[PDB]
Amino acid sequence: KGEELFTGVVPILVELDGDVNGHKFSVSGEGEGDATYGKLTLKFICTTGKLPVPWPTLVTTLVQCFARYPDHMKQDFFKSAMPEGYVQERTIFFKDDGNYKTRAEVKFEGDTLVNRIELKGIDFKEDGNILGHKLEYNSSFTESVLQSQATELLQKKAQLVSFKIQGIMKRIFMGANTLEKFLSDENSAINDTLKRRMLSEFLLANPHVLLVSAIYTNNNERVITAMSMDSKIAYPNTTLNENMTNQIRSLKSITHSDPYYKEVNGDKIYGMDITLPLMGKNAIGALNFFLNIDAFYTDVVGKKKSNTFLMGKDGRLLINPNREIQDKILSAINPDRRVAKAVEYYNQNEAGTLSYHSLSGNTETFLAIQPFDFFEEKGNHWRWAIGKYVNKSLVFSSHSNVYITADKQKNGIKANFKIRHNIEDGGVQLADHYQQNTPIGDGPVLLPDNHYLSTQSKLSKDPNEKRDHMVLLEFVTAAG
Repeated sequence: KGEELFTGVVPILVELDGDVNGHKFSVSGEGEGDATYGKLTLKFICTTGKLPVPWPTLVTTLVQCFARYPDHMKQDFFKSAMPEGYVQERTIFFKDDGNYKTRAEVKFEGDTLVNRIELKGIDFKEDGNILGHKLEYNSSFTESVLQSQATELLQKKAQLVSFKIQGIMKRIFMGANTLEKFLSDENSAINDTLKRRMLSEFLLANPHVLLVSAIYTNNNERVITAMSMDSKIAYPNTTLNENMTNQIRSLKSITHSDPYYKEVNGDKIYGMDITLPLMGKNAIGALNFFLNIDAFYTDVVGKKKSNTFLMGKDGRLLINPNREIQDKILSAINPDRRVAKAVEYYNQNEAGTLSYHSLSGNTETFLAIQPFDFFEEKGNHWRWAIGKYVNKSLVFSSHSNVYITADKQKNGIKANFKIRHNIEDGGVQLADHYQQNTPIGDGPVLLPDNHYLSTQSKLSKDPNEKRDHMVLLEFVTAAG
């Protein structure tokens, strides 16, 4: 198949042997490609010293075997040939200057995908744009002064709310203590009308609790429920289940359920049940209440819409400004696998920050997460977290649509596209790309129909790298 190889993160290795008007140069590269989202993160260094040409000119040459091919896209010669290897040849003509001629072998060497390049450049003008180094590098602070301090503030705020949320729950469990004592009293003369009052007060003191129930499994098998509506307490006549009974007889310590939507009063209220056993010496019943998680909305998000969420086990979204995503796993909805670091902070109970990219588009959200236990006695199992995030638009350096057409004669594919390089204090230098891709050996390729690769590239710099270098974030999505 070939596509099977590209199912997660694959290590990238790049090697370039280069001559440009007699100027010989060598470039080595390393990184990782994930062809699920079609993301590549690569770093290149110049092993020969100073690059004779500007780094932006080498991006297209310095791995489309990845790329996010939609399902609509039948599928993808790049992958079909990867069991072995394909040859990517290009000529790149620079307007009013020389041309690059390029030959690339793209072959799996072990588990690492290795791009091995020969590059020849002739007819270039010394003191021109390329050899005279007059091109821009980046997309015309921020990550330091703003991003760090922004995330820094995020955590103090995430801690501040955390305290509050532990406050509410402290009051609720405290009320549940008093009710347990009262309800665990098996005295005949304590009528139900008086149990209903004690149930009502617990609710009245805690409006984050929708519902409460005294369940008895001893001899007078019954359930006394009070439910809090709109300034109204009512007493529904709940019936006992043979499964719920015996399970209550078996309960020994306080527990909770997984969050769910309670289908009550024609409404979907998100929450969990908290069950406390009433006594436990070989178990009169249980005090259970339904914690209304929806009621913490203003406590977590705020009175105004803000970038804050409440997170439960396995990074479930308990509270989130976007209601349509509630009760969904954070890792599930977001592609960037760096989002899994949130659930680790959660489980560790250690506050920390994490960064993740948006889909295959252009946005990086900086997240702070603040775990906390909302019930300390039992213990792991009683932990939430608050995430305060900051979404930022990611300005890319280059964009171009690589129109790829099937060949036939060479059981391969062909493509043509233009790249526009910005000049320092000036205008634009166009590079016409012409691309030929054929396989190395015998075997069935997958000759496509007619489609374009929406490539996107960001060029950053490593502050610690001591040699001429280039770091690269690419987003290669297929569409047509």
